[PDB]
Parts: sequence; structure tokens; C-alpha cells
Amino acid sequence: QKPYKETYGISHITRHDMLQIPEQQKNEKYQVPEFDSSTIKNISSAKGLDVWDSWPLQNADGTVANYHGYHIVFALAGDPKNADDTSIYMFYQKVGETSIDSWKNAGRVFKDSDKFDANDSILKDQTQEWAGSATFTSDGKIRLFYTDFSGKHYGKQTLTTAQVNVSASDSSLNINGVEDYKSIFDGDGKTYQNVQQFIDEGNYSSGDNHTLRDPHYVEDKGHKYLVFEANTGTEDGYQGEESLFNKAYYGKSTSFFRQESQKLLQSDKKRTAELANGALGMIELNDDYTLKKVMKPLIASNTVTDEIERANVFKMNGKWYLFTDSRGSKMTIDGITSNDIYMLGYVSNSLTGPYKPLNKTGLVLKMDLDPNDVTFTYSHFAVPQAKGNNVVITSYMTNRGFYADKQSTFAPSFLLNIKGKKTSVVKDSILEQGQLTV
Ligand SMILES: [Ca+2]
Repeated sequence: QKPYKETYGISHITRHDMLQIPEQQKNEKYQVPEFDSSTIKNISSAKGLDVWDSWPLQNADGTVANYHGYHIVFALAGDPKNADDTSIYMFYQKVGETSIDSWKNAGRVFKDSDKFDANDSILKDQTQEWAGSATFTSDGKIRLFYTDFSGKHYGKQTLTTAQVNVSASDSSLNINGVEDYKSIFDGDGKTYQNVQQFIDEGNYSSGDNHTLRDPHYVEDKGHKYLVFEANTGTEDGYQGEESLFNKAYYGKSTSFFRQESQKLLQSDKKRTAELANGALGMIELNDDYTLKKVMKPLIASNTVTDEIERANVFKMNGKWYLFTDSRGSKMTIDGITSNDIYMLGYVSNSLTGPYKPLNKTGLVLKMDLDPNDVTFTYSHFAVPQAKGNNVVITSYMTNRGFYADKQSTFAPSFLLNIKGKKTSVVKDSILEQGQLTV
């Protein structure tokens, strides 16, 4: 098995960069704040739902949109005891308020019938609704993007869109229904793994982790795009035993490649590394939001992990920043443990690449999963702001231990300072639960 070097023209999360993280993450500038349990309330208008991954309605540039005098937050919600109830709800608050009680609930985006009424064959097998993005179009529409999950068909994941038709009521917002409800993309095998490859390899029993979800909408130069979590296909850098010999996945030096590769090949994470081919992918959309072009991934994570979630990208102060959430338990880097959860981050002069790691390693946030902690935040997401050097970091917060009258809720947002290729958690920047702008 001969060593080689092949980048496929895309950026890579290398083992050398990741191996720096266990020592770097000890610094407070990279650590998600800790929120005392006494400061936290349920989203009252959720009426007892557990509210998880959320994303705001954004203008094309990523900033928060103003719809009819309201901010809009879509969120996955349901109950921890029944995953197939997991569904997208549309919350909203009138611009200018930050209190958590100001968040109103317009209910589920979709009726159970909507997937059946839609001229779409993949929507028929949907069993859960997973995360995505939403944009306030020039026509004044609410254009939603999310993940079609099919528990029936081997966990297929499909990038899906729909326009959410909404009325205003002087008092409130109300969902009238959806249209242009359709599938967009589900992998092509050669650039992005698809469920067929997953099935052909032995579905779940292979240990592989097939992802294709969390589309994030972004425009640039009158082009519409979706950046999303995925896995590499056969013609980028695909998974397999051979992938551990591509030097591009290691970085640094050929000296380092030999040292790391041999140790990896004897590590008990060897197999996990061979199957690890996570990717932040990209496709161009036509003006009707249908597939126009499958573009090469913005970055891949071969041998490092199979799962880089919640792709996020936006232009800010002249540079493009790219973020993804990732679990330490699913990584194969020595020093990175199951107690650690991350937001990684990269920067580029153009939306389409090439991307270099922020803070020299890609580390932006590390959230600790110790037990003696009562609360935990998850699914961190950077929300760009109109002016300034700070982005708002939203997340959802859960509590250690069960309470019949406490659910997953909006975490207190905080600020992340972004300057050039360096980021820093702003100390004393705690906002209200779910606050989007500062
Ligand atoms: Ca894989």
C-alpha cells in the first residue's frame, strides 16, 4: 500500500491540525460559557415541547431577516422519548424584544399531508424532519431548506425545500401552508455519498455513518448555493483502507505522515478512520431552487471524522467563514475525548475556497460534557450581524436529569469575536435565551 498525496482541489481537516487541539482547547478563549441552571426557562409558547436545533430566517448575506416586524426561528422539536415526532416549528418574536417570553409559536411548518400532496417521490418516505436554513427572498417569501429523513429507507437524507406561506394578524403570524415543496439533492455517488452506497456496504452494520443534511443557504454574485453536511464520493477522496495513506489528510511533513500513519494503523480507531470521510459540500441552485450544479466539497475530514454537522458559511468584513459542529466521540484524534464537543472553523477570501483553519487548527469552540455540570449546550451556530466584529452564537440547552416541566430550550446566546484568521469568545457577552442580534 503505497503512500501518495492527492488533495482533489479541496481543503482538508488534517490530523496535524487536529492533534494541536487537545492542548489549545484548554484556553478559555475557545470555550463555550457555562450557564447556571437557575437562569434558564422553557420556551413558554412551546407548550411543553422539547426544542432542539434552531436556525433563524436570514437575509441572503446571512444577517437576520425582518419579516413583517418579526424575527423568525425555525427549530426541530418533539420529545426525547419518540424521535419520529421530530418536526420543524416556526417561532417568532417582534423585532426589538430579547426576552424569552417574547418568542411566539406558530406551530408546525408542515401538515402530515404536505409530503403526500407534494409532487415528489422521495418526500413520501420521510419519517423525521431534520435541520436546515431559511431565507427571506427578494419576492418577500419565506424560503425554507431542511433535511428529509427516512427511517424506512435506511436513513436516507435528502436536501429539501419549501416556501412557507404566512399571514399576519396584527397580533401574530400564522402558517397558511406550503408550496414548491420538493426534493433537491440526495448525493451523486461520485462527489457525495448517497444512501445506495450506504446500503451496498451493509447499511448500519458496516460501522459507516452516511450523512447528507443541514443545508445552509448562501448567495454570492447572483448565484444561489447550499452548503451542507455530507460525505465524500468515489472521485473526491472516498473512504476505505487506502485513504489512510493519502498525505493530504495528515498535513505537516512526510516525516509526520509516516509517524502518524503507522500509529493510526495500530490504533483501535483504525477502522473508524478508514470509514471517516465527512465533508462540507456545496451545490448551486437554479432560481427555482432546483439542482443546477454539484460542486466539489469546500472541505473534507477524511480519517478525522465521518460527522461534521450544521454547515454554516457567510461573508463578514471581507472574508468568508465556514463552520461546522463535531463530536469528539466520533473523532479518531489522540487527545480528543468523548467529553468534548466542538465548533470548527475555516476562512477564505472567496466563498468557493480555498479554506484555511481559524486559530491555526480549526478550533473555534469547545463545549465540555462533564457530568458534574447540570446544563449543556448543543448545536452551536454563528449568526452574522449587521455591523461589528462579533457574531452571535445560538445553541439549545438541556439539563442533566429529568424534570416533567423542563424541556430542551433556547440557550443564552453569547458573542464570538472574529478578526482575520483568529476568533475569541467574548468574556461577559451573555445575552437572553435565543437572542439573535446584539
Ligand atoms: Ca463514511
